Amino acid sequence: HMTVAYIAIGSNLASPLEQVNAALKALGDIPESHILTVSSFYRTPPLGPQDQPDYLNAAVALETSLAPEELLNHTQRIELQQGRVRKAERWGPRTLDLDIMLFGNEVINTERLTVPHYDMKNRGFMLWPLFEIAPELVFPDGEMLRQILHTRAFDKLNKW
Ligand SMILES: Nc1ncnc2c1ncn2[C@@H]1O[C@H](COP(=O)(O)CP(=O)(O)OP(=O)(O)O)[C@@H](O)[C@H]1O
Ligand SMILES: Nc1[nH]c(=S)nc2[nH]cnc12
Ligand SMILES: [Mg+2]
Ligand SMILES: [Mg+2]
Repeated sequence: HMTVAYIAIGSNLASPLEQVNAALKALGDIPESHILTVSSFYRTPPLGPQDQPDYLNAAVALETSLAPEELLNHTQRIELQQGRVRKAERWGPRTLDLDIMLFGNEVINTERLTVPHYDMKNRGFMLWPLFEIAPELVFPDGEMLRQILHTRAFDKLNKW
């Protein structure tokens, strides 16, 4: 049973362009899974402490037959491969962040997983790249991505 998972990518440490390229190769190496498409690379000012570098943000469509937490096990390996240091606070810098934004049309609320990503509808740097690869996207609650964007004051992003 194949599902399309949409994954958000963020990086602002240790050459983000290399970090993201490495993440994309590794994402394709996930078993029972392959990349359908990927957005452009965007350069975004940090949401959080201002004394950190600008981010490279992107979105990826990953077709997969894995269970959601099985996929999470793989995306977390990828973060560690790129030296991600796990921390409690979540707005600081990192080599690589891989978040599952959407997993098919599923709503997931477990100890390890909240899908749709709890804050994605409030982050231009997640929505704009997603819109690039899925302009007709509809969230599980039925809102359209396009309507959200063109309705709220999301400044457009600059490319990397
Ligand atoms: N949709 C999702 N994708 C990835 N991880 C998720 C998730 N929902 C919950 N999590 C959980 O979030 C935990 C911490 O992940 P972190 O990457 O350190 C938070 P972050 O991405 O830096 O900030 P954010 O969640 O505000 O985007 C993971 O161990 C994972 O279990
Ligand atoms: N704090 C932040 N974390 C991640 S993963 N991506 C960002 N883009 C702009 N700010 C960001
Ligand atoms: Mg994140
Ligand atoms: Mg994360």
